[PDB]
Amino acid sequence: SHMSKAFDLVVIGAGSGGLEAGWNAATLYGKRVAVVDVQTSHGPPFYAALGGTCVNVGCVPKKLMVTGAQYMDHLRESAGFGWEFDGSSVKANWKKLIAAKNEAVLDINKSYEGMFNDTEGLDFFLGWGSLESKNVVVVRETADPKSAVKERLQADHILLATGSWPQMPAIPGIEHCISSNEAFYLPEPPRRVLTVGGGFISVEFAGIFNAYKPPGGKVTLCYRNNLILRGFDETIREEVTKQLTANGIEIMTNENPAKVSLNTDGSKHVTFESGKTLDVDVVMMAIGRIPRTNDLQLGNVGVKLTPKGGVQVDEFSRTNVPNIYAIGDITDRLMLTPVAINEGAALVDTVFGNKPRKTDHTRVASAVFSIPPIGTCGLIEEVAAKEFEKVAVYMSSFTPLMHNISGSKYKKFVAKIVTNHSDGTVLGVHLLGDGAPEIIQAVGVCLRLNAKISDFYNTIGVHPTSAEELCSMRTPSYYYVKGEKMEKLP
Amino acid sequence: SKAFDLVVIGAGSGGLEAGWNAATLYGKRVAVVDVQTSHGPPFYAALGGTCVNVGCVPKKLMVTGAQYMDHLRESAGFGWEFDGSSVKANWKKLIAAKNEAVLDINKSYEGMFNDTEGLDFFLGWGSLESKNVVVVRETADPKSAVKERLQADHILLATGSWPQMPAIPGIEHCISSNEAFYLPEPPRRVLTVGGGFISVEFAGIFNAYKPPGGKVTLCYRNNLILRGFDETIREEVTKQLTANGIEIMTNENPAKVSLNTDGSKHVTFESGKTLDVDVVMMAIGRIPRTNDLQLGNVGVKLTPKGGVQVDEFSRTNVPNIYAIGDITDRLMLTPVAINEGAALVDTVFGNKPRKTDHTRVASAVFSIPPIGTCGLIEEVAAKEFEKVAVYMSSFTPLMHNISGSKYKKFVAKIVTNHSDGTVLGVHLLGDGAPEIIQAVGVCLRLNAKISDFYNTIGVHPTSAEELCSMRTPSYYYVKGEKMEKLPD
Ligand SMILES: Cc1cc2nc3c(=O)[nH]c(=O)nc-3n(C[C@H](O)[C@H](O)[C@H](O)COP(=O)(O)OP(=O)(O)OC[C@H]3O[C@@H](n4cnc5c(N)ncnc54)[C@H](O)[C@@H]3O)c2cc1C
Ligand SMILES: Cc1cc2nc3c(=O)[nH]c(=O)nc-3n(C[C@H](O)[C@H](O)[C@H](O)COP(=O)(O)OP(=O)(O)OC[C@H]3O[C@@H](n4cnc5c(N)ncnc54)[C@H](O)[C@@H]3O)c2cc1C
Ligand SMILES: O=C([N][C][C]C1=[C][C]=C(F)[C]=[C]1)C1=[C][C]=C([C][N]C(=O)N2[C][C]N([C][C][C]C3=[C][C]=[C][C]=[C]3)([C]C3=[C][C]=C(Cl)C(Cl)=[C]3)[C][C]2)O1
Ligand SMILES: O=C([N][C][C]C1=[C][C]=C(F)[C]=[C]1)C1=[C][C]=C([C][N]C(=O)N2[C][C]N([C][C][C]C3=[C][C]=[C][C]=[C]3)([C]C3=[C][C]=C(Cl)C(Cl)=[C]3)[C][C]2)O1
Repeated sequence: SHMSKAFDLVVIGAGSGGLEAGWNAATLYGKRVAVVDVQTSHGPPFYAALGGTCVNVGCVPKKLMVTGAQYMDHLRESAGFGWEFDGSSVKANWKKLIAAKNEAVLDINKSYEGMFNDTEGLDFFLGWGSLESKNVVVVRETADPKSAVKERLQADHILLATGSWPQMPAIPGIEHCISSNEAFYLPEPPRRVLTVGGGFISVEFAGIFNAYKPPGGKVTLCYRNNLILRGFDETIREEVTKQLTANGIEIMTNENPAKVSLNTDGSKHVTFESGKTLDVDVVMMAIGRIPRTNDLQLGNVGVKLTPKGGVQVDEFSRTNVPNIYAIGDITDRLMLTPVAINEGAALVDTVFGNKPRKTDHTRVASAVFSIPPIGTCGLIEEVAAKEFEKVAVYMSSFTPLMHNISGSKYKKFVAKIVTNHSDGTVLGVHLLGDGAPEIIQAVGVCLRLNAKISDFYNTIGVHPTSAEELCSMRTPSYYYVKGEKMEKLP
Repeated sequence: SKAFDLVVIGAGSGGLEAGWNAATLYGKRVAVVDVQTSHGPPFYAALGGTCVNVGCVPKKLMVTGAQYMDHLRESAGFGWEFDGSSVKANWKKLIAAKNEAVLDINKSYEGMFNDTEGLDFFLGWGSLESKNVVVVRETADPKSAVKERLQADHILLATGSWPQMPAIPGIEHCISSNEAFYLPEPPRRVLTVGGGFISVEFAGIFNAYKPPGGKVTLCYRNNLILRGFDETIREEVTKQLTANGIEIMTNENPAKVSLNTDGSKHVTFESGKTLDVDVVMMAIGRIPRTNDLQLGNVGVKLTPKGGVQVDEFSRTNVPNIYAIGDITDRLMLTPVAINEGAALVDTVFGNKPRKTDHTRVASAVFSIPPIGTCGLIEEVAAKEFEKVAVYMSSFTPLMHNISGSKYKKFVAKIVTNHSDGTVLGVHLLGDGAPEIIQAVGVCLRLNAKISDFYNTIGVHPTSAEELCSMRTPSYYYVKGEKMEKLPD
């Protein structure tokens, strides 16, 4: 009972990547696996738990919460199709939303509890995972390396999968701001909220707050640069800015908070770099996420971190110490659950199966649950324009007929296909509007199969759908030649 | 009379496609005949085809409206609060808004004719007079006033389909989907008759807009609705229509209908069951619209089924006469008809002979909740392949544990030739299914194997990613015979 335990693989982080690897090594290959996490259930104080950032304070609750936010649009848009009810009685109870999310998230926590009790050679250890040596993980009561040892775990192989954490800027009064972590637990919806960042978390939470805000509430999103959502298609960036604007979100571009102080009433006084001021009840920082490397004591074994602070890996998830691997947000690349999952599965097939495999980081389909949402896979046209001599862009944009009736004329569906015009290969596909995230998944499979634009236009539409726009573009709307935009070819 | 390269009888999905490509792509002279310039009684179809006027478009809009019965109830779960007892569904408003949407489309097709060189719209009833002449008359009666005689080097038959009405006493007291679109009042009790997608769709529509104590019944003559769709999906959407308060009578078929003193209809079934309803909507089938064409004047061969016979290039037995869309009784979908029109016109005026592929067409049923499907159901596939595998995923979505629509099970199924892992068919029931399936259509045109699905990186969180997370077959067919494990 006072003895070290010995394992084929120790995984630090029972999240998206770590649980895929752990489960696969144990049930596909009969390896003996230990999995360390700091908490068995979602919430304060450590927020991520068993199941990772995605289950506890990420993809899962944010989706249930955006689902809730969509009803403000449904209730309003119902009028146009003939629905009548007292508009004046309509109230949004945040406490019911939060309590329902809390139950859904705890159920997944509990299902995970049972997986670990039941499955041979897959064990759960509660605490903070640190590297003592090439073959020993120590599990401490806290992230403080001086805290009590609960366990020592011998591992032939060690998987680093501790994920990421919110980045807080060093500004005066930062202690009066929150991250996405605390947002999930606010006991009441803020009347006034600044969400700081042009990234998918700022935009997603702005929509949530915008819908659950009490009477006379206001949601402000601020971003240091000119146009939110860097990395996504410029048409889609511009349009989702109009659509957030049209739903009563104030977008402050080229603005950045310099300091936060309390007003005498407990509210927050934000001073921007520009000298502008805003009073809010909540300042949610969402300016980025950083690899959680601190607490691992990587120094003890000399695991190399990148310039940026991520664990350096090759294509096979291998650090500079052989037998020590890193996957998911700790590698500080694409910060997505299914990428974490694919990397973990590829790592286990390589180390423990004998089917070596490297995750493909290109043509990865992803979504933004803005209202309305983004669906995207592959290159945006300006990235394409720098790698291929001739890029074609197929664009279709329209107001869905249903929104001529709903009264939401402002909800432009946008569908964009980017091709290598030399040979028709689809490089990239971008969608804005309802069902964009469900449309784009299958588009992922197409691109992995090197679909050309003719493979798309030769497929017969399903009518009536938004999706059918993708099988209806025969003529490029414009081109890039040698990196330069033009309606026509010379 | 006037001179044309192409006369198109019918200005619908396939006819307008064919007409538009002939004029704007090949510089041909084109006459198109339809019987009405905009939607609704007396002829229901018009400029646009059945889809635009009394089919895909209005029905989608009206299903969109019916969905708000689920949205309003399901919002409680996410903490939305309002006086439920003040909730009322105004059908008149829905119809008026549908009507405006359809009229603006009819007007934009007028627009297109006025502005398109070599493309002419003629109002009236087309029929063949001889091999090279289309007559347009005042009405369907082949002895009404000639309006136009059109000399044509090529003639395209594109008159579409009509609701099949069975030969039973009191069939006059029944409506079709055409009249459903124009009901002045939402029926309190209604009987949709038929297991196909039109009966199911309308059942959903009426269920939402029904006045206070109303009731939607759907009856089908055989034991399970929606023949031709995956059997699991067929069983599940049955469960889910019942759950939302729609009575499904299986193995029941109307024997007659009579008038009640209050203007309601008394339906007697073959079993001798009886049901009093405000409306009986017949949706047992659709048949090629071939009567008014006078096909005998030239001897265009019909199939036993009633549809105009064509080869794979939509050519009839008469040299310069072609048929596309519903009139050929192949797949009765708009994009299939558009794809035949385009294909015919390239063949005849483009010397690039193209045939339309009728395999692995994606289709949708706009049930609540909706179906999305492409390619073979496992039963058809078991008759064509030694080793078929079926991968199955079925769950209540987390959002329906919260809304309280616990009954809304999502179903994803992939059918494969297990010999090589080739994806034969994909079948979805759940929110987004019709959106999910479109690109699956592109996938089946790229010889996607099951492993191509499960090696694609998921988009999380979605229903769609369930397609890319199935690696172990649930069960198999070996020489036609369902079994859980392989014999080895
Ligand atoms: C608000 C938000 C929304 C998101 N939405 C989406 C989305 O919709 N779709 C999507 O694809 N991605 C989304 N993401 C990103 C997604 O959550 C991550 O990419 C994914 O969770 C990363 O998985 P991972 O395996 O790298 O680590 P994680 O899932 O983060 O798991 C790491 C685990 O390690 C634990 N841990 C850390 N240090 C230690 C230690 N020393 N010892 C023990 N345990 C430790 C943590 O408690 C955590 O449980 C979202 C992220 C956030 C913050
Ligand atoms: C209620 C309903 C819902 C449907 N929903 C969908 C759906 O969601 N998706 C889908 O893909 N398909 C759907 N369909 C099927 C779709 O409507 C048809 O497959 C499609 O419209 C067929 O086009 P077509 O060119 O064959 O004929 P049509 O589109 O019907 O065009 C035929 C035209 O010919 C005209 N005409 C007829 N006789 C004459 C004559 N003698 N002279 C001149 N003109 C004449 C008619 O007025 C009509 O406008 C639906 C059908 C119905 C009935
Ligand atoms: O809503 C929605 N969605 C979603 C789904 C749905 C639905 C419907 C409903 F109820 C619900 C839902 C929406 C809106 C709008 C949309 C679309 N867009 C448009 O419109 N487009 C334009 C262009 N195209 C092309 C094709 C070809 C052709 C040609 C000619 C002939 C015919 C055809 C058309 C056109 C063109 C040309 C001309 Cl001239 C014409 Cl007139 C037309 C396509 C595309 O969508
Ligand atoms: O709803 C819905 N949907 C839709 C979308 C969404 C969502 C969520 C939310 F809130 C909203 C919306 C539903 C429910 C149920 C179902 C199904 N089933 C299951 O199970 N799955 C899960 C999983 N996957 C992938 C992978 C997984 C795994 C891994 C490893 C090992 C184990 C497992 C995804 C996910 C999910 C969930 C979770 Cl929690 C996770 Cl973490 C993940 C598949 C699927 O779905």
